[PDB]
Amino acid sequence: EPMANIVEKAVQPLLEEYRIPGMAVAVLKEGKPHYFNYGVANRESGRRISERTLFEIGSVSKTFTATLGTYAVVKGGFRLDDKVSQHAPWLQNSAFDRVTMAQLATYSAGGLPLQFPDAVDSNERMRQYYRQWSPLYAAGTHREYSNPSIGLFGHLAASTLGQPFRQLMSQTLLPKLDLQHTYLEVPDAAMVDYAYGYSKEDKPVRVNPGVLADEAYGIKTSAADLIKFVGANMTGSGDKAVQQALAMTRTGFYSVGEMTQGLGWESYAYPVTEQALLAGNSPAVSFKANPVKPFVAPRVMGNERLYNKTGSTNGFGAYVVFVPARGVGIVMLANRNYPIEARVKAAYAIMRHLAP
Repeated sequence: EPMANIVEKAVQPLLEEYRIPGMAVAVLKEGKPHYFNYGVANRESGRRISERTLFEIGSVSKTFTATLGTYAVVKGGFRLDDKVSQHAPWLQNSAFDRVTMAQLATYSAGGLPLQFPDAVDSNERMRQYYRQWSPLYAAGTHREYSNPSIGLFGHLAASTLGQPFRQLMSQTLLPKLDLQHTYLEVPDAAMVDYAYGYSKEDKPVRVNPGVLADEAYGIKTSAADLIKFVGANMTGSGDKAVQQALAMTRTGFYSVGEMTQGLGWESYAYPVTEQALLAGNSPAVSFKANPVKPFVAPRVMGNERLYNKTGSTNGFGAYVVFVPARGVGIVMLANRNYPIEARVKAAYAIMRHLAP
C-alpha cells in the first residue's frame, strides 16, 4: 500500500468536490519529507503547485505566534501567569488586570470575539477597544476562539522584549528556525511563488492585512517550510532557546471534550478517534463559547499525542497534524477555503496509514 496511493485516495475527493485549484501536501515520516502536489498556483499563470509554492496559512500562524510568545517567556519577558496589565499599563482598570497572558493565548480571557469589529482599524482604536471591553465570562472559565485574544498575546509578548512583533518574528524566530521561505509579507523576489486564493465565488483573492494580522493569521509559507517547522516540533531545533520555546507550546491549560488547548497547537491523545478529531475542530468548538474543563496546574502534554491546527483565509485552507512519538507529520495547503471537516477526514486517513 504505497504512500502515494493513500494520499491520492484521501486528496482526490477534496479536489473533486471543492474544485480546489492547487494543493500541496507534505508528509514527514522516518526523518524524510515526501511531497504530493496538485494543480495550479494561479489560474492565470503557468506555474504549477510545488512544495515551494507560498500559501496563506491563516490561523496556522497562531502556532508561530505562540512560539514567539514562549520564546519571550524563555528570554524573561513575562511569565504565562502574569496579568496582562503588567505588560500593558494602558490596560490598568480594565478587564486585563484580571486576565493572564496565558488566558489571552488560550482564548479564555472571557468572551473576546472571533474578529475585531470592523471599526477597529487603527492602533488607537485597538487600544480603546481593549480598554473598553466588558467581559462576558470570568477569566479562564470559557473558551471562545478569538483573533483579538491571541493577537494581543503576540503583540504584548514582543513588547516585553522591546521589539515590534514583525521584527522579532522575521529577524529572530524564523531565522533561528532556519525557515527561509516563511513570511509575514511576501517580498518582491518571492512573488513568483505566491499562490492566489480562490474565494467561494470563484474569484482570485489575496489577504489585505488588518489589525493584528501578523499575530493572528498573517504567515505565508510553503509546504516544504511548514513541514520543516513540524519536524522542529518533533525532533527539535538546534537553537537551545528556540527548543525551549517549541516545547513550551505543548503546555496544556484545560480541555474541551477530547481536545487539550495548548499555546497555538491543540492536541489529542493518540490513538485518537476520527470522531474526536472532527468534534474538536467543529463549529461546536470553534464558533460557540465553551465552558472549559480547567487544570489546577498547566501541564506539559506528551509525545503520545496528535497535535493540530487549522487555518483559513479568504481563498485559502490549511491543516497541519503531527504525532511526535511516531515521527509523523502532515501538512495540507490549498488555495480554496474548503471545509475543515473534509481536511480532518483526509488527514485522518493518511495518518492512520502512516501510524496504524
